[PDB]
Amino acid sequence: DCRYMFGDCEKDEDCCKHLGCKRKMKYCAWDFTFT
Repeated sequence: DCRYMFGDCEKDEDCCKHLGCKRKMKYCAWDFTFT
């Protein structure tokens, strides 16, 4: 299943679709895009 916020991620696919992967934190954030 997907990972929600603070869950580990390689790519955004690892995270839920309500989220995005922060490669800086290696965890899913609510977005991946820097904004």
